[PDB]
Amino acid sequence: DKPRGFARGLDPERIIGATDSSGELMFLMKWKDSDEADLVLAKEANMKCPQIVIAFYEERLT
Amino acid sequence: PRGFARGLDPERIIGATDSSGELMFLMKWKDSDEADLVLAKEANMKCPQIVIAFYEERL
Repeated sequence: DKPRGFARGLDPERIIGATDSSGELMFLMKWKDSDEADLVLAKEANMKCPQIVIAFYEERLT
Repeated sequence: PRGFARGLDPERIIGATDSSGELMFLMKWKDSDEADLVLAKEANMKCPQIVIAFYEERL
């Protein structure tokens, strides 16, 4: 089932978790108007939806 | 002029605290050795990549 991540063309809604178990930081991105949440590279989310990334960190780290 | 009103580009957030009542960043500007406290809310909007790099370096 393709596409995944930002390729779905959905608006990002909220990051609901983060993992670096692969060696690269990834976020679990919940998509607006969807029940789908996909891992996306943090580098990609940082650039495309920085306020969503910042919101996640404020929730988790503050 | 201190803070963003200095008109200097941010280099990096040195540290963070909420001892003021709100989340604040201690901000290093490029072109200065003098760090300023800025509200996280301001930095989030004016330099989101600098804010993100701080959080990434932490977690």
